[PDB]
Amino acid sequence: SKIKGIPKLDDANDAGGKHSLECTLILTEGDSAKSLAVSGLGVIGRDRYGVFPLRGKILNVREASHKQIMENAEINNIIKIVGLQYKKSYDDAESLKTLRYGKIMIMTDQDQDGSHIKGLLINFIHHNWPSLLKHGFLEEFITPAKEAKEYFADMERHRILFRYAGPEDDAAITLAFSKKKIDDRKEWLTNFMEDRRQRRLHGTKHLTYNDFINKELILFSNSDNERSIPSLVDGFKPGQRKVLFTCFKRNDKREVKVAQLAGSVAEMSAYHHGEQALMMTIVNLAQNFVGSNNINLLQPIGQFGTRLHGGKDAASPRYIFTMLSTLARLLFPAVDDNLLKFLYDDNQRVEPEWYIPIIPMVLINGAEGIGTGWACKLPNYDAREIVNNVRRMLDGLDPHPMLPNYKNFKGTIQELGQNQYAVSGEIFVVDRNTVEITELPVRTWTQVYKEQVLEPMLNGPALISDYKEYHTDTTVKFVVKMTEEKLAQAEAAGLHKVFKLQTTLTCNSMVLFDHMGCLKKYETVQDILKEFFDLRLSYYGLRKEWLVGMLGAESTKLNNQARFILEKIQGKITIENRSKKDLIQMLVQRGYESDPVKAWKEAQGPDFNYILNMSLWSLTKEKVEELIKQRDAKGREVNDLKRKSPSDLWKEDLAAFVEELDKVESQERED
Amino acid sequence: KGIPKLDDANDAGGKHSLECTLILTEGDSAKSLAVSGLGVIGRDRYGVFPLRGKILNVREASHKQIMENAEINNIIKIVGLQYKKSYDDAESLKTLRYGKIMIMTDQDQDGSHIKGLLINFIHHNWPSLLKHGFLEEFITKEAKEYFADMERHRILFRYAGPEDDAAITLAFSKKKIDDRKEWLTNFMEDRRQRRLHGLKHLTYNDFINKELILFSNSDNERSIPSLVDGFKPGQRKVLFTCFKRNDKREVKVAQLAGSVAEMSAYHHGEQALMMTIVNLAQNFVGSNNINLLQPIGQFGTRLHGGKDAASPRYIFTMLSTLARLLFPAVDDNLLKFLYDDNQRVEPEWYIPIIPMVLINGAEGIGTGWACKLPNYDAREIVNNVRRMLDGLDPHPMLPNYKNFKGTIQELGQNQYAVSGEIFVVDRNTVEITELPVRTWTQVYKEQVLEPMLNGTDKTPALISDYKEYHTDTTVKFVVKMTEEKLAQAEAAGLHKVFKLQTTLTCNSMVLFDHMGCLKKYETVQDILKEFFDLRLSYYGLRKEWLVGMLGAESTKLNNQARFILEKIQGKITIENRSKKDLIQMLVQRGYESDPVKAWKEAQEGPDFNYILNMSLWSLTKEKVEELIKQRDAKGREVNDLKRKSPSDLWKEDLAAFVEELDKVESQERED
DNA sequence: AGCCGAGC
DNA sequence: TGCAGCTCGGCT
DNA sequence: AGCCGAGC
DNA sequence: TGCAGCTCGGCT
Ligand SMILES: COc1cc([C@@H]2c3cc4c(cc3[C@@H](O[C@@H]3O[C@@H]5CO[C@@H](C)O[C@H]5[C@H](O)[C@H]3O)[C@H]3COC(=O)[C@H]23)OCO4)cc(OC)c1O
Ligand SMILES: COc1cc([C@@H]2c3cc4c(cc3[C@@H](O[C@@H]3O[C@@H]5CO[C@@H](C)O[C@H]5[C@H](O)[C@H]3O)[C@H]3COC(=O)[C@H]23)OCO4)cc(OC)c1O
Ligand SMILES: [Mg+2]
Ligand SMILES: [Mg+2]
Ligand SMILES: [Mg+2]
Ligand SMILES: [Mg+2]
Ligand SMILES: [Mg+2]
Ligand SMILES: [Mg+2]
Repeated sequence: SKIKGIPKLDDANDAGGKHSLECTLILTEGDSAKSLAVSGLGVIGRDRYGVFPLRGKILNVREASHKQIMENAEINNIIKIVGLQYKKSYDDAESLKTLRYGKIMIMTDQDQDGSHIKGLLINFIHHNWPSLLKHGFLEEFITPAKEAKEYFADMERHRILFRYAGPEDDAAITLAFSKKKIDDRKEWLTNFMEDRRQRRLHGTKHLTYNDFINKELILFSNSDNERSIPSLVDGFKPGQRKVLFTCFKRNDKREVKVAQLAGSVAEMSAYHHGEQALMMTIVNLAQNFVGSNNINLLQPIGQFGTRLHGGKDAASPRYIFTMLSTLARLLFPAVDDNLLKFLYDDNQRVEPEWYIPIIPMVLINGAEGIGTGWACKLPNYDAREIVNNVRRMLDGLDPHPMLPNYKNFKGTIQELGQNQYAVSGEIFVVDRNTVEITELPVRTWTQVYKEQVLEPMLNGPALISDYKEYHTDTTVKFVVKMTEEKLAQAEAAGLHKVFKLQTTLTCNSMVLFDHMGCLKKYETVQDILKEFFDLRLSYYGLRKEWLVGMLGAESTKLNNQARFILEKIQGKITIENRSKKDLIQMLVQRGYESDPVKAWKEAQGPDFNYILNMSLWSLTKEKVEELIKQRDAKGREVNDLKRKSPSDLWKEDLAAFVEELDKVESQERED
Repeated sequence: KGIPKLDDANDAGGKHSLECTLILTEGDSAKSLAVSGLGVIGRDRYGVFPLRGKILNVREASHKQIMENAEINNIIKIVGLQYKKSYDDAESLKTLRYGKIMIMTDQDQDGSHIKGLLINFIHHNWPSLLKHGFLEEFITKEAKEYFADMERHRILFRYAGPEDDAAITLAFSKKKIDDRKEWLTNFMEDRRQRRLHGLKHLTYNDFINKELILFSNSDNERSIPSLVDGFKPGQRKVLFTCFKRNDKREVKVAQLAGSVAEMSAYHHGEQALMMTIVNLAQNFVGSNNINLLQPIGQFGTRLHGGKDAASPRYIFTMLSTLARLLFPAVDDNLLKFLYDDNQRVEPEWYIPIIPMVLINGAEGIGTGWACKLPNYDAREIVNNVRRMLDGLDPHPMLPNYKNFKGTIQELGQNQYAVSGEIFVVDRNTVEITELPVRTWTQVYKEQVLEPMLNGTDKTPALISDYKEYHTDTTVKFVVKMTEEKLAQAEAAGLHKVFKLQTTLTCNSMVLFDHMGCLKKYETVQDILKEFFDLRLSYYGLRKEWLVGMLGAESTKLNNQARFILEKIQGKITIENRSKKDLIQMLVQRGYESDPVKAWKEAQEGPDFNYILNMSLWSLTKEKVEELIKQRDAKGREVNDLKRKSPSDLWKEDLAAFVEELDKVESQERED
C-alpha cells in the first residue's frame, strides 16, 4: 500500500510493506519543523522514517461531534498514513499487520504549546485505540540544520518512549482532555498553583502518561491561564501589556504599521510567540466600533473592522497603522512607572507585572479570556460613571451600583438580577406594513442579523414581505415590510421578541488574577472596584513618597548648582587651571554635595559632574537669573506636594482624564 | 455562478445584460471599495470581480497557458464571451451577460500596465467588441463619494482606426521588441529635453503612448541597474536605510523592510522589498561574490538556488563589515540625495571604491531592454583599478564566481563555456564534484541523474547507481556505470553527456550611466573605464570636501583654545555679563562665528555657541591641556590630508578593503 | 520550456 | 496577497 | 452548534 | 503559516 493524495507527507520507503512495524511516522509541529527532520534524517533515514507536519493544535476528538471528526482533514490524513481503522482493536500481534507504521514519534517545540500538542495526539490515540498504547505506540523526539543532522545521529539520546502503566494513565489523560472534567481541572490547577507558591516561600528513557500529564502538560495548562486570564489591576493580559509597555517606550508621535509595531514589541519585550497573534492583539486593542472598546488605548488608523462583521473585516496588519490614544498616558501616568515592578527576561528588563491605571480598566473594555479550568468574562462599563464612583469612595461615600454600558449603543441594558442583564436593540412601528430597526443588541453584528434573522423571515413560513438596508459604517437601519395581519400578530407578540432584538448577558465567571498574582473569582464588579480602589489609593501614597524624595533631591541639586554659580560670578570660588583632584577636594571642603539626585536613586568618590558639566553660558546674566527662578520653583514644587494628600493627587489625575475624554469623544462624533 | 470572488450584477444574464457593467478591480481590497461604493442600488447594473495583479499576455502565449489560465477563464465565464466568435452585428451581442467592462486599478504605473493587459486581451480575441465601446475605466466611505459622482470618474476607451491597432501591438507583441526600444528611446530623449527646458474619451493610441509608456519607462528605471553602484533603486533604498540605521545587532528581514519603506519612501508592496533584501544577503555559490548584507538564518542554498529560503519574518540580517569599506561614509557628503514629498531619501547613486556592478552580476528585465552581467573577481578588479591609477591598461577579465571550482573559458566575444567537474575514479565509477554555475544540486539530481538512472519514455538509462555526499555548500555525486557505458560516455565527452557544461552569453549589458541615460556596453572594460573616471574625480571632490571641513574644524578648535586660554588668564570674563554684551565683546576681540556651521552653509547673527556651550570642566587643568592637544592634532590632520592625492586616498581605501576581505573570507572558510 | 527578479 | 483548521470555558 | 481571543 | 498566478528580454 502507498499514500497518493497527501502532498505534505514524506512516506518511509518501507511503510506499508513487510517491515511496516519497524517504520516510524514522525509528526512535527509545523512545516518548518518537518524540513529540519527531513534534513536530519538524510538519505539513510528515508527508509524507516516517515515525516508529516501538523498545523498546530489537533482536534480534541474526545466528545467532538461525529461530523467535526469525520471532516477533520488532519486526523483523516494521520489515519490514512498509518492505516488505522476506527473501532478496530489492536491487541493481537496479528491485528498489527494491517498498519503501515509501527509507531508514531511526536516532534514539537520543547515549550508549553508543544506539550499541548503532544497531549492532544496522545488523547487522539487513547480515545480511539487504547489497545495501541499498551504496545508502546507513541514516542517523542526532544530538542533543546547541521544541528539537525547531529540530533538525528544521536537519536537514541533524544528519543523518549511513552509508557502505559495502569488506570492512573487513563485517569490523567481524561482529566486533561474530557469536557466532563472541568471541575477536576480547576482542582488540579488549584493544587499546582498552591504547591508552587509554597515552593517559592522556600526553595528515564520512558515516561508514563500520568507523569507526562501531571508534570509536563500541567505547565501548559497553567501558562494558558497566565496568558489568557486578565489582571484585575490593569485589565491586561501579558501580551496586551507588552504591547502597551512598548508603545510607551517608543512614544510614537506619528502612526506606525501594525506589523512593524508587532516586530518592535517582540524585540523590546521578549514576547516569545508568533508575531501574527501579537498583530491580532494590537488590532483588538485599537477597535472602536459598537460593542468593542469603550476606551481604545491604541488608535485604529485604517480599516480595523466594523460592526458589520464584528471586526472580522479588518484589513491586513501590513496595511494598517496605529499609535497611542492621547488618553493612554492620562490613564497610565508615566510618573507611576517608577512604582512598578518591571520583569526580566534573560537579563533584559521588559514589561511590569502590572500597570496601575487611575481607574479600573478591567471594567472599561470588558476583560475576556479562555484558559484551562477557568475562563473570564466581564462586560464594558461607563468610564464617567466609574470616575464618579471613585470620587464618591474618595469622599467616604458609598459607590452607586453600576450597570454595563457600551459606548455608542443606542439600545437598552436592564438588570434582571445579580450579574444578569437583558440587552435590547431598537425596533419601532412606522405605519401599518412597516417596522424600522435602528439598533441591534450589543455584539450582534449587522451582516449576521441580516443572514440569520431577516433572510429566514423573508424566505424559508415567511413572516415579512421585504426589507431594505440603510446602514452606515457605525449605525444600523433596517426597514421591514409586512402585511397588517402579520405585523399585528408580530406586534401582539413582542416585536423585540419576534425580531430577535433581545439577548441575555450573564456574568458568573469574573475570574481575574489579583495584585499578588493569585487567581480569584469575583462575585460582583463592586468587589472588583473596591479591591482596585484600595490598591490604587495605596499607590498614590507611594507616588507621593516617591515624588517628595525625588523633587527634594532635585531641589538640593539646584541649590548646589545655584550656590556654585553665585559664588563663581562673585569671585568667591575659581576653578580656572585647577587640577581635577584639587577641584574635587575643594568642593568637598566647602560643603558642596555629591550629585543629590544620583545619591537618592541609589539609596532606593563624590560626584560634582552635575555642577561642572554646566555650560559657560551658565555664568552669564540671563542664565543666572533663570537658574535662581528654577531653583525657587523646585522648592515651591516640593512644598506644594508635601501639603497634598494622595486623594488630592488622584483627583487631579481624574480631572485631567475627564477633560481629554470629553475632547476626544466630541471630536469623534464630529468625524 | 460557482465563482467565489464574483459579486454578479443582479440583472447579469437577463434581458438587461448589455446595460450591465462588470467592474474588474486591482486585487480583492479594491473590490471591497467598489462593492461598498455601489451601495444597494448599484448591485443591479454593476458586477465586481477582482484581478490578482498582472494578467496573462495572451497575444503570443501558448494554447496550454491560455487554456489553463484560471483568471482569464473566470472573466470569460462571467462576461459570457466565447473564443473565435465575432461580435459585429446586434444579434451576436445577445449572448453576453455584461455589455461593458469597467477597469478599476490604482492610479499608478502598474495599474496602467494592467489596463493595458486587459485591453490587449480583448483586442486580441475580440477586436470587434472594441469598435462598439466595450471597455472603460474608473479613475480615482470615500468610495460611495466616487460612485455618486460616477460620470466624472468614468473614462471610455475609443477605437479610432489602425493606429489604435499598431499601438496595442507595439506594446504587447513579442515581435515588436525593437519597436519598443525605439518607442522608449524617443520617450527618454524627449523627456530629457524638457528637463532642460520646461514641463471623456481616450483612444487606445493615446492610452498606450501617453499612459502605458510611463509604466514601460518606470519598469526600466526599477529593473535596470546603474553602472555607478550596481544597484536598482529598491536595492539602493535598502542600503541607504541600513547605513542610516547603523544596526550593531541583527534585525528581522520583515522589520528591516518596514523600516526601509518609511525611511526611504518606497512606494511598493513590502513583500517585494523583503525578497530584495534576501537576494542582497545570499552567499551561496552562484549568488553574490560579495554580499553586502549578512544572511543570519536560512536565506537559501545552492541545493535549491535559494528557493529554500525561510520566511522573511523568521530570518535576520545586518550590514557586512565590507559594506562601509566599499561605500565609505565620508563620500555620502558628495552624493545627490533625492527628495520624495519633502522627505530626503536615498541618493541617485552611491559611488563605491570599485565597480560593484561587476562584482555581483547586475541583472534585470525591463521593457525594451534587459540587463545581464556575470560575476567578476573582487581582487582582480582591485588590481585592475590599481593598474589604471598607475596609468597602465587594465588586463582583460573573465567572469569569476566565488567558491566556484570549475572553469570558465572564453569562446568568443561575450561568450563563455562554464564547466563543472567530473572525473573517472575506476572503470565503473565517476565522481562529480562541481556543477556549472547556476545549476542547482536538487535540479541537477532530478533532471539529469534520475533520468540517467531510470531511463525515460524517450531516453535509455546510462548509469546503474548514484550516491550523494553533499554539504550545504558543496557538491559530491558518486556514480556507478558498467564498463561499456562509461567507455561510451568518455568517447562522447563526460562533461557533455553529464550536462556539466553550459554557455554564458552576455550581449545585453545594458545599464544607466552616471547621467541616468540608458546605455549598452560591449565589454566590461568599457564599464570599468567609465566607472574609473567617475570614481577618480569623486576622490578629488572628497579631498576638496575634507580640506574645507578639517580646515573649519581647525579654526573652531583654534577659537575654543583661545577663549579658554584668555579666560584662565583673566584676559576675559563672562561672569554676570548679559548675552548681548558678551556677544559684542567676542566680536570685538575677533573671535570667529562658528566656522564649521559657516562652512557647511557655504556649501549651498554671530554664532558663539560652540564656545559658550563648552562645560565648566573646560576651564580646568587637564581639560585645558587636552584641548591644546586636540587643537594641535587637528592642525596636523589638515596637513596630513593635504599631502595626500586623490589617488593616495583611493589606494588607502583599497588596502583597507582587501585586508577585511581576506579576514572575512578566511573566517567563512573556517565556519 | 523555463530561469532570472522587481513588481502586481 | 488572501485564505483556512484547531484549543480552552461559559453561555446560548 | 458557535462566539469570544491568545495561542499553535 | 505556507501556498500559488502573472510581466518583461535574452538566452538555455
Ligand atoms: C499553513 O501552515 C501552517 C499553519 C499553522 C496555523 C494554521 C492552520 C490552519 C489554518 C490557518 C492557520 C494560521 O492561523 C491563522 O493565522 C492568521 C494570521 O493572521 C491573522 C490576521 O488571522 C489569523 C488566523 O486567525 C489564523 O487562523 C497559522 C498562523 O500561525 C499558526 O500557527 C497557524 O487553516 C487551515 O489550518 C501552523 C503551522 O505550524 C505550526 C503551519 O506550518
Ligand atoms: C491573493 O490575493 C491577491 C494576490 C496578488 C499576487 C499573487 C497572485 C497569485 C498567486 C500569488 C500572488 C502573490 O505573489 C507571491 O507573493 C509572494 C510573497 O512573498 C514572497 C516571499 O514570495 C512572493 C511570490 O513570489 C509571489 O508569487 C501576491 C503578493 O503581492 C501580489 O500582488 C501577488 O498565486 C495565484 O495567483 C495580487 C492581488 O491584488 C493586487 C491580490 O488581491
Ligand atoms: Mg513554540
Ligand atoms: Mg474587548
Ligand atoms: Mg499600486
Ligand atoms: Mg545576481
Ligand atoms: Mg467547546
Ligand atoms: Mg517569455
